[PDB]
This record gives sequence, structure tokens and C-alpha cells, in this order.
Amino acid sequence: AALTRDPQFQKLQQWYREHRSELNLRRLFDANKDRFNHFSLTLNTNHGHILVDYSKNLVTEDVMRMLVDLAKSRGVEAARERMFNGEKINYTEGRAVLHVALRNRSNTPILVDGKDVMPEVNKVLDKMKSFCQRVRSGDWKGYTGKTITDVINIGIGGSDLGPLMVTEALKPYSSGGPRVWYVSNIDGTHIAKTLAQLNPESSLFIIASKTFTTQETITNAETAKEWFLQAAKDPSAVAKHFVALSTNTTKVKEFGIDPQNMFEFWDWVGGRYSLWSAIGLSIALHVGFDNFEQLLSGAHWMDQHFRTTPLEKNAPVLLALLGIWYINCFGCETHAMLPYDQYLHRFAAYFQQGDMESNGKYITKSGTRVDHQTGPIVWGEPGTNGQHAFYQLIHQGTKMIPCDFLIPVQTQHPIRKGLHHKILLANFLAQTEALMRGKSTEEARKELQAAGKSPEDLERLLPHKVFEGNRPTNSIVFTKLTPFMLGALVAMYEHKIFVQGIIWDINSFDQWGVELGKQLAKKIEPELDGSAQVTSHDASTNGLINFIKQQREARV
Amino acid sequence: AALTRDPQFQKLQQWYREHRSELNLRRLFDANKDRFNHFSLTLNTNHGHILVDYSKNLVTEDVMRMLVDLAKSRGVEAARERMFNGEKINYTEGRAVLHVALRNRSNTPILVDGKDVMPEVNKVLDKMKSFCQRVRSGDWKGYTGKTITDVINIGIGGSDLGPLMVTEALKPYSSGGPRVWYVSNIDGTHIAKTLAQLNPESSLFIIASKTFTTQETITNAETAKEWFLQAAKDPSAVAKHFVALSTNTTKVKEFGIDPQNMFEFWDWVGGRYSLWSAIGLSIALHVGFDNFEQLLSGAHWMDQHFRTTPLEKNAPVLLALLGIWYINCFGCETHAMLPYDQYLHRFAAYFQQGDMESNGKYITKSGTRVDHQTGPIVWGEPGTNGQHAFYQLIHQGTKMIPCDFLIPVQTQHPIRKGLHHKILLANFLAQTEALMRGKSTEEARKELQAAGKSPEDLERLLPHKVFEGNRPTNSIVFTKLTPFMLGALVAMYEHKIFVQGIIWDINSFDQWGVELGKQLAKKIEPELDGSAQVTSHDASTNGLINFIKQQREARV
Ligand SMILES: NCCNC(=O)[C@@H](O)[C@H](O)[C@H](O)COP(=O)(O)O
Ligand SMILES: O=C(O)[C@@H](O)[C@H](O)[C@H](O)COP(=O)(O)O
Repeated sequence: AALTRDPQFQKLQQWYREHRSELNLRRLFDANKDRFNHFSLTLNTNHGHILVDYSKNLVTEDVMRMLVDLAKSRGVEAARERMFNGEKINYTEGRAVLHVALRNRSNTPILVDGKDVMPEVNKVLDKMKSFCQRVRSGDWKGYTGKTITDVINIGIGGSDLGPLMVTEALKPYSSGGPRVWYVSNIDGTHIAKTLAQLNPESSLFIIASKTFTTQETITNAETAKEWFLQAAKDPSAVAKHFVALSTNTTKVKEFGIDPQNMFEFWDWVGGRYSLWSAIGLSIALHVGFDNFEQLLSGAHWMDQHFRTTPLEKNAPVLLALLGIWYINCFGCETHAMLPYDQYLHRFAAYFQQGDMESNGKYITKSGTRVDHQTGPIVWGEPGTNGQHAFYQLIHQGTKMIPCDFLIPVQTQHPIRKGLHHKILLANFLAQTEALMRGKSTEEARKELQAAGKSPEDLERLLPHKVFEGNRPTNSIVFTKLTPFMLGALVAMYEHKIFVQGIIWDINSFDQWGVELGKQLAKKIEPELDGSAQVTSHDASTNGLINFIKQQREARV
Repeated sequence: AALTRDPQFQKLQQWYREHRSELNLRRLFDANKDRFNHFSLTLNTNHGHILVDYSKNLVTEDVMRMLVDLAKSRGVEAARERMFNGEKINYTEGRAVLHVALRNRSNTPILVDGKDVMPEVNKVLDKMKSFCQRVRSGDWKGYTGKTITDVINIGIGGSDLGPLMVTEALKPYSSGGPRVWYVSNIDGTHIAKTLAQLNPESSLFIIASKTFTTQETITNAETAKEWFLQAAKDPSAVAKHFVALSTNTTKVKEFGIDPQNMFEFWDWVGGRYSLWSAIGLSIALHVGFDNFEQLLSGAHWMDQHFRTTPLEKNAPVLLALLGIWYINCFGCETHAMLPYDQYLHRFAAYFQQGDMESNGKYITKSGTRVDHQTGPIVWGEPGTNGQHAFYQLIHQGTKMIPCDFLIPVQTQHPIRKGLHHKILLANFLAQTEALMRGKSTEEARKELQAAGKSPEDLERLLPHKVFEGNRPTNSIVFTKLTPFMLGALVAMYEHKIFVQGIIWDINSFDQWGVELGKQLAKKIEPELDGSAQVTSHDASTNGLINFIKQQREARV
């Protein structure tokens, strides 16, 4: 791989191997009095501030210098320009990568195959706006002439997780919008338990699918259509209760959806970057097109910040480089995203798709296998809940986990005169601090003595109450979680992923594993029907199928 | 540490270092025709079957022999007996570990301080049963004489995640039960968005807290009580709408809860093992006490299976030992739990608490630091959704992740004459297979040629569509996800965790980490009030607080 061959990478690996033991957070904070100032970024978006405090990380002045040097050496700025200019950086599929275009509020031209994509981008948005205004008011009526109370998105993966996470995150902005439902799994539970709660007279179905061929989405869409027509009995009513979000015009019309009920997007819109496109119609229906514009505007601000800011002060760039430092030097397999916000319960899950589906690769731009670590395993749950659970392994486990702590300063619900948010903020701060400093053998001994413990019981219990500390955190604090701020935060991580993949020399925009998954369950599918034994596969698969066939009619 | 010193452990490490390259799944399955039979367990509970297919793992006959040898050498059977007999195996806190007692349907005596715990266990269950029957029918009325339509659990961690996961998993058994709500986070969003949907005339609040001191739970409980009394105006009505689940009798009465509205449990009931106790009152209210009995009965079956089965055929034992093999030899930081069931969406999250809060340790039984890896990072999301996302890093990443695939044979919703479940089953099977076999350079070349690709475009795209394979899976197939089967499945993993912690010589039942978290916020809490700058902490913490104080009075 090209990365292991790089001179700045080898310089960074050499420093790490020599000065690893001298990287102590408690020792560094009382050495450099202005460490916070030297290792933090204040971003003013004019719609809220973002503090990216990376001072609780295992870096000095020299380490950040070398990491910035690697970004230049791997050609991050050049690669960035190729993306924003509309060049075909998704080489494996022969596609541009333009999620940035979907939110380009400046309307500055972006050229794909000598043609500006912007007029078509803005046209779909206009169609979205009109549709939303029509549905949300009551202008768009059902087959019985009833106003839409329920919006149902049928889609999986990128055609699901984006709008799900965003509608959950921006829930208090959904006043006077219809309820949103998200059917994704093939599991009949998902579609069945949903339809049992809906009335077909006042329900709108959205068939979110880029290809419009995906088994899960199409099957779920056909079931809903069958469920709807069982009560309506009129094929003409489908044009009132069904809309599609796709690139494939032929497949949409073939399904039975009116060609004027289709909201287009393009192949340079990857699934895990599609919420910004027509895929976000469910978001725009829930919180309104105004808030959806604000969402795109926030992302736009972050795109502009990423493109114009020097690398040493660039937010997604610095976050990405801290990642490289822990993955390719410290050996960290994981990266934890811990939002101190209940609206952001699906945030960690969204970037579990976003990051892992992008940087979960092993083949370079040339075609050679990598001889270094690529993308991490991304996971997390909102605070404070995690403190009472997995934080135990973070504080006292045997594995290093770099964490991203995130929190709005202002809460959507300032109940009890701000008492709940005050505790939430206090906990946010205290936890990052505790991970940094810890509790020594002497500090634990003094605490046990004041409470009341005998020298025989105290000494046995002593090492168990000791916290080694020296665990790295990023503290990302923002003014308020508004549509705009969420847009900026999502886009920040989008480019964080992008920068990492460029350094690793991998394609962050192909998905050959998920492409494989869409073909696999066609070989096994016919072999499940009947009661006859299967031997066409390996010993494991065969045995599994025969067990399934056996247990199929068993009374329990 | 005692583990690294063990002779069987060193024998296993030596085999791994010599015969790592000879462990190829494709090579093994066409060598041993009956590999499935040699590496799988069929368990008949008489309330459904469980197939634990561990044949897709990187083990031979010799490896399983050595792993069983390590279990004996570390004294797993002896330690097991100490737990079930009521001995104080939670040495650090001086407590027994008896979640197994809470579900002991045989009623065989278990002695703690020379006294049988069973009569007190069964007494709380009787009180639970009566209360449930009273509430679910309509016998227990509100302050306005209205029947309870809404049940709200206020608790965090172990006082939350168990009942949440179980009520979500057993949702189709909740017919004629009240709706269940789960408030956990201190974040005022959680409590506020809930109360906005409830009517205080028909709402029952459950204050789930072992200690009854926890800041999150108590604050959330006080807010709900204040919200209730704002509409009721009578302190006597609190005895009609508020109940407590605790060990502390004094704290419950102090809060204002009637002493006859308390459902007791004990200190040998750890939070992450408390769903079985009075903590599961929300479960019993939702699906009924009969189904809650079935849940405990299923766990009981699994406890009995764990206690009586020889180690080489024991389910939690084998699953635990495969974990040790990947963590302490292969170096795997993570373990993925992937249920192919939409009712089990919180299953992976529950064991993220269960496993990580138990085995996230670094100090032995003696007090010495470990010189080996302990518990993994546990994560996952339900199938098939994951296939379109993070499975990319599982199939083509640079990190080894052992996966547990789980699926019921029978579905709660067999819609479209079983079409949805057929696809779900097909996908379950095809994915575990693909991870095992993969796709070679020649297999990928032949597929691209049949579709239609030029020799110049085909060769550039070829290495990117190649799957190395040789990725381990466990396929756990069960007849149906019923209250009983869920109980067995949860208990299976409970003991899996237990066996692992015994081999590592750590205390799987202490939680210094979470106990630290409950004290940390006290120092920062008063320093947040006002607009004055803070300098009492380190540079990072100080800067963070001053940013918060600044953005407090911004308007967006
Ligand atoms: N087995 C321990 C599991 N993990 C925990 O102890 C915490 O999550 C515990 O459940 C919560 O902190 C709740 O505390 P309380 O129940 O009010 O005393
Ligand atoms: O990340 C992805 O690309 C996947 O999650 C896809 O979004 C998913 O396969 C949906 O299918 P499509 O959008 O192609 O209809």
C-alpha cells in the first residue's frame, strides 16, 4: 500500500515508538497551562457555535505537526477539490461523489460530464417543497378525501437510516407535520406491526430506493400496496397514497406509481450520503421544507468550512487525523460516538453505517492489498445511560477506545428551570475529565480510610477501586441542536470519513459487500421450500436449513 | 495474572502460533463431511428447540479439546457451584450472585447467611402477580376512578434496559396490557416528551432503583410526581399512581411512596441481571404474569442446562470458550450480536451492558493487574438492515469480528403466506455462508465476464469485488421467540459472560466505573451556575465550562 511507503507516516510511526510512554494527560495539562487553547477549535456558523475540544487526546505540538504533514503528503487538499469539482473519484463504479452538490445553497456550478447538475438538484427540491406544502396543509387529499395524518417510508440502509435519524433528532420541530414511520427490515414484523396502526384513507407511502430493485424494499412496498388495495379496491387511488424516490424511472412506472409521483436523484448520490437528496422527503414532510432547507444550509456551511480552512485548523481534517493516529499507531479497532442527547439516539447508528460502509475496505486505488489498518468499528449509545453500562470497560477494561462526547448547550426542553440539562452538562464534563485523570493507588487509599475500613479489608479492595486514567476524548459542544446545526454536524463527520479514506488510499464510496448481499439470498431461497433434505451447500448451511425445515410446523 | 500462568492456556497459545495458517474454513468443510454434527448443539427445552451451530468457527477437534481443558484448569465447574450455592463470589462488595434464584421454579433451597432466599423471592412474585391482575383487569383505579392505560418505568441502566428489551421483544404478547414507556436519561427530553403524551388520570409510574439514590432516576421521579400533582392536587393520590422497586425501604417511604406500593429485591440481584426480579414488573404488567412466569421458566431451564451438562456439550460454556479463543489468541477487540428479528432490536444493546459492564475489568481476584485481554466490545443491529451497512467492514474490512447470528424458525407475523420470513431466513443463511467461503479472484472474474465487461475495465474492477472469506460465525436458531425461549436465550448469554470472567480471574459482578460515575458530577454541578469564569479544574474542563456559560445566553 501507498500509505506505509509515505515518508511522513514512517516519521509518525517512529515518534510513537520512541515517545509513547511520555504521552500522559495529567502530566501534559499541568505542563502546558494553555493546552485547551493550543488544542481546540471554535467555529462560528452564525446559526450557533461549535467547540471541538481535542485537548483531552494523546497528542503534543509535534504529533499534530506530523499528522498535518501526512495530510499534505497523501494529497488531501487535491482529493477534496476533485470531489467538490465533480470528478469521478468513485473509480470502481465510474461515478462522481456529490452529496455536497445536493446542499449547495450558493448555487455555484458543479460539472459532471460537462453539464451543471445544480438545475436538476434545485428542480427536485422545488417539487419536494410543493409536495410537502400540499400534504402538510391538507391540499393533497386521500382516496376518501381525507388529509394525510401518517407518512410511511419504505426503504433499507441508506434509503432508511438518514431520514430515520434526522426525524428522530428534529422531533420538536415536527409540530403540524404528519407522524413518520420507518419500515426497513424484510422481517414481516416491521411492515405488519406498522400497517396494524395505520388507516389507509389517511396514509402516504414513500418507496425510497435508488435502484428500485432491492428485495427488502420492493417486497415491503408490494405488501403495503396489497394492504392498501384490500380496503380501497381502486387502482387509481395508488397515485394518491404512493410516491417513489429513485434514479430508475422505468422500474418506478412498472411498479404502478404515477410518473409525476417520482422524486429523482442521481448515481453520484451514495445511499449513506442520500438524506440530503430526495431520500429526505420524509424529513421535509415531518418538520417542513423550511427546516429541511436549514438542514442543507448547515451542511453547506460545513462543506465550505472544510474546503476553505487550512488543514491545521480544519474541523473534519483534525478529527480524521486523530483517528489515523489511534488506528495506525495505537492499534485501536473501535471508535465510540457518545451524544449526550436523547434526540440523537440513532446518531451513533447512522455513522456506524456512514463510517464502516465507507472505510471498511482492504484494496487501494491501484488494486494492491493494504498492509495497514483501515476503518474502525463505530458504535455508541446516548449519555448518560452509557455511564451505568459499557463505560465500565472504557474506564477499567483492557482495550483503548477513543470517544467522541457531543452535547448541545441549549436544550429543547428546559423543564424544572433547566435542572435536567444542568445535570446532563455536569455529567458530560465530569466523565471526560475522569477518563483523562483517573484515580491513583494513593487517592483510592485515602478515600477508603475516611469511610471506615480495616487494614486487612482495605488492601484487598484497593486495586479494584483504582482508575488508570489516560483515556482520550473529543468534546464537541454546540449551541443548540437545530436543523442547521445537525446538518453541520452530520457533514463534519461525512468529511472526517472522506479525509481518512484518502490517507488510506481506499475508495470511501464503493460498497461491494452490500452489493454482494443483494445477490446471495437467491441461491438459498428456492432450497427452503418443501420438507426435502438439502445437501447442495456446505455442512453448516445444509444442517441449518434442515433444522429450519424440521422446526417449521412444530407446535410451541 | 493467573490465566497467563496456566499450563493449558500456554498449550493453546502454542498451537495457535504454529497452526494458524492451517485454519481455513473452506478447506475444513470439504475435509470433514460431518463437521456440522461434530460442531453443533441441539437443545430441546420442551418449549422449543435451540440449535447452536458453531461449525463456521476457526476451530478443529484439537482446539475444542484444549479449550475444554482450560475450562477445567481454571475451575469453571467449581466456580459455577459457588454461584448456584449462594456463596459470596462478588468478593469486592461482599455479596452473593443469585439472579438464578429469582427464576428458580423448582423452589430448591438456596442459602444466603444460613437462610433460604426462596420464600422471599416467591413472596415478591405473588405481590407482583396480584398487582398485575389488579391493574390489567381494571380493579386498580386512578384518582378519578379510571383504569390504567399507561405504565411508565423510571430507571436507568439495569433498572431500565432489561425490561425495555423484553417488552420490545415480547410485544405481540401484550394484548390487553397497558402501553409501556421507559424514561431513563437525565436529559429532560426523555421525561418531557413522555409526559406530553400521557394523561395523569390513567398513568402508573414505576420508580425502578436498587439503591433509590441515583440522581437520574430520583430527579426524573420528582419531575413526574410534580407533573402528576399539578393536575391531581391531592398528595393521597400518589399511592394510586406511583410504585417503587427497591432494596432500600427507608428511601422509598421518604420519597412519598406508600410502603405497600414497594416491590422488594436484594443486593445479590445485580442491575444487569435484575430483569428477572421486581425490576421486571413493567414486563409482567405489559404481557401478563403468566408470560413473565414463562420468561423465568425459560431462564431456569438454561440455568439447569448450564449446571448439569458436561463442559464439552454445554451451551454457554462452548460460546464463552470460542470468545476466549478469539480475544486471547486472535486479538479480537469486538463481538457482534446480530439478531434476525425486529422484536430483538434492543437485544445487542442489552448485552452491550451485560457483557461489557461485567467483563470490562483489569484487576484479578488476588489484586494483581492482568497481562492479557479481558471482555470485548459488544455491539450489533438486527438483520437484514446491517447487510446494507456495517457488514461491508465485516466482509471487506481489516478487522476480525466474530459474529453471533440469531433467528427464530417461526415468525410472530407470517404475512403473505410466510414470504417475508422465507426471505429473512434465506438472508440469515446466505450471509453466514458468504463470510465463511467468500469469493476468489477466479470466481469474481467469471461473474464479471457473464454480465458483460471489457478486458481493460474488468481487470481494474476485479480486486475490489474479491472477498477473502474465512470469517467466523455462530448460528443460533430457535423454534419461536416466545417468553420462555427469550428467557433461555438471555440466561444462555448471562452464563457465557460468567464462564469468561472465571477464566480471566476477574469479578464479573462488580461495577467500579459506574459507581464512580454516580459521584463525579457533584464537583462540577455548582460551578455551572452563574456567568463567572471557572479555573478550579484542568485547562480542558475549564474551557468547556466557559464555552457552555457563554453559549447559555446566545439566541438561535
Ligand atoms: N449489575 C449492575 C448493572 N449496572 C448498574 O448497576 C447500573 O446501571 C444500575 O442499574 C443503575 O445505576 C441504577 O441504579 P439503581 O438501580 O437506582 O441503584
Ligand atoms: O449504503 C447503501 O448503499 C445501502 O444501505 C443502500 O442504501 C440500500 O441497499 C438501499 O438500496 P437502494 O437505495 O439501492 O434501493
